[PDB]
Amino acid sequence: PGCLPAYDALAGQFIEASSREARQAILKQGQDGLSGVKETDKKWASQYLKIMGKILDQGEDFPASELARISKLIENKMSEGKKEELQRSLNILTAFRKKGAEKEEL
Repeated sequence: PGCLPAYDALAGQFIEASSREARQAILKQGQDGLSGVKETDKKWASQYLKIMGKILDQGEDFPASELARISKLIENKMSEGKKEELQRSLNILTAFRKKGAEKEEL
């Protein structure tokens, strides 16, 4: 598993922004930054941006719920092939946790 430090930076800038317009601007930067993202890396960059689109309205509550979902799936009877995807999901979702906030077991 891994992450996109480029979009982790954007995630920070996004979720910590009290301005909806500022949030959208940060998302756009990621959307435009795709021009410098590898075809493999785009598989994660897409997730970052989609999550941002939801957080815009829902706040950090959204990825927080998703983290709970992914965590449960890991404990659940999933096939090995899915374990990598679940771990990757946690990293991307975690990036959208408000700075300084308590981190839950994943």
